[PDB]
Amino acid sequence: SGAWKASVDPLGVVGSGADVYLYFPVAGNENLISRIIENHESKADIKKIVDRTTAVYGAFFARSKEFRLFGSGSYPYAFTNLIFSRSDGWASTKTEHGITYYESEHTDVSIPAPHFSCVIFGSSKRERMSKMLSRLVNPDRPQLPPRFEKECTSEGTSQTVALYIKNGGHFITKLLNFPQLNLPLGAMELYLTARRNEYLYTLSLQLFPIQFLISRVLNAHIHVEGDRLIIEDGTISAERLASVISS
Amino acid sequence: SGAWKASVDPLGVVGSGADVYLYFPVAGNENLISRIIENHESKADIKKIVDRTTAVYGAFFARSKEFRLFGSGSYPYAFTNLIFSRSDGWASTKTEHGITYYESEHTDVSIPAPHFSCVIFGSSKRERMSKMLSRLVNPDRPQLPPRFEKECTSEGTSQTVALYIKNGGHFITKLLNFPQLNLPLGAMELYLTARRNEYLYTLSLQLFPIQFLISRVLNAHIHVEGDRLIIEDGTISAERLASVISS
Repeated sequence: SGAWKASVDPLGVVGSGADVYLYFPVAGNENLISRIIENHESKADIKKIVDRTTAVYGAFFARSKEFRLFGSGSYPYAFTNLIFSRSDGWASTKTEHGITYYESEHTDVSIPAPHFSCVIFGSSKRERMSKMLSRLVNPDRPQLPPRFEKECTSEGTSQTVALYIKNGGHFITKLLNFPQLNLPLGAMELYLTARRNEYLYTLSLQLFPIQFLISRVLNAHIHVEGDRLIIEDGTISAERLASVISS
Repeated sequence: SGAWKASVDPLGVVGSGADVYLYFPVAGNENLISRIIENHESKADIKKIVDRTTAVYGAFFARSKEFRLFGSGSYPYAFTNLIFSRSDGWASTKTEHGITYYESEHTDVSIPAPHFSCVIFGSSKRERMSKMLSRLVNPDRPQLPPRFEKECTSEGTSQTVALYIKNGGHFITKLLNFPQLNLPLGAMELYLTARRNEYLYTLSLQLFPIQFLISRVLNAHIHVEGDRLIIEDGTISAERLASVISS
């Protein structure tokens, strides 16, 4: 057909209903990627993949304990077969329509067309690859905040990392250390953009004396547009940011 | 006499009733001093003074707009005359008891005995040198927080910078930028100790969901001993700390 390939919507392919959404454009973030991936065994192969990748769209589903990724890039058969023919623990099979399904113990990968990859990782309850792939024809309709949508628009335009968390509450708490004082935090948005060797950030948190005080201790700004608290144009080192992701 | 010299109490000499008290021991803080004083005209002479100085005790009085300093150190006549004979705008006179009073347009300095200096800076309303000097015989009885007293005890023991602000409220606000939302902040204590090229800090503020959250964004710790909020073993760069003092 290739008619589906006319208008692929990456967010519709990862799926609606997720707890966390990520946009990660590679260009302008190569430094950070390197820091995060400087400690691995596949560092050489991951860098070759990064060189082939424009942007990653991700979604985490807590219920089924899974991550679904859509990689926009360039993954010709020779390069994917090259990567696969090195790795251990990976198996591969070719479906009736010739598209390769790669399978690992917790991870599935397909390359349905040469410009994109679909990756599904997690528990035995993670989505079937063929189900994700069906959304190449009938995409989901996820609801995403305005600036998240902006960064995803016209792939190649943005170098901003975007993260959208439906419930800031049981994401901060239910992460690693788990006491329940039940912080009444709804939707959370986080945007990250590089400058020299630092990251400019913007954080929105769904909820002015302690406003100006925090505007001084944490970089420079505070805002209130009603429901939300907005920490704008803050700063963080590429160094600490990678330590956050390490978890 | 020299009988007064048997037990000089530096805090009693700067005076009771002040708005801010400072303890600044030189050793272990030479790096910081350098950063603060790297931009001056007297940098050479100040370093020679720093080399002669064990600890500074300070007090700021808002009402009379003055700072009173007691420097414990070694300031022999040859060295003070050396410093004075270089400087412009300074005059000197010898009192009936032979002790030298140095005078500048906004600043008075005496060396009542070779191991200490008394410095009074500020408006035309600042204390008379001879009045400060009387407290070498009849010291004031200032009231200071326990850890402030600890750092001042046994001169040479501590490398911790200690700051005590009677009213955190109109010190943060009434500094530089002055809007009045009237933050109900009473006494404030701040302690600063060097490690490699960073400063470990402890801040107490007179007033647990946002407690653990701030314990994560600002270094590592929060406490509540009743009236006070205690930010313990926090961290700051020698670099930014000097920019704070620049004001």
